[PDB]
Amino acid sequence: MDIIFVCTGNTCRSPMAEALFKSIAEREGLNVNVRSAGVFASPNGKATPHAVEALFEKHIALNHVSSPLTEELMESADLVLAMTHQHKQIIASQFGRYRDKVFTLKEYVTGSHGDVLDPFGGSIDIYKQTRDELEELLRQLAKQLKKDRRL
Repeated sequence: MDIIFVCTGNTCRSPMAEALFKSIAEREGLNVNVRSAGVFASPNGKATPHAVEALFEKHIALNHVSSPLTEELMESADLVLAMTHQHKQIIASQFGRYRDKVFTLKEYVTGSHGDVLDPFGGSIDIYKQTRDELEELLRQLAKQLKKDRRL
């Protein structure tokens, strides 16, 4: 299926999630298409240096250019996983009637209310904590996606 990760800038959390999940998915043998976008993103932007360094440590390349979320992306996605509950709210105010496909990453994976907080402006250690937080969620996501018919 088509999965999109969404954050604010599409510079830290969602690009990290996309790169981490693509790696996990290919190991697990998952047949999914993965993208990321931001609710307040510019195009041509890049992943922040700390996000790049955090993934580089785990031998994953984060070569990323920022993309704004658009109606076209929202229509075509099978699943939209937002970092925060506020991101869900923005998605609902700016785009079409797609509530049924939009969930926070924590909601969808763990069943509980929870946000993946913005690491932007934080130290490399803040980013590495975000990376680890994402990794654990995304490993579970992979296992869960196996339970989806027509995956």
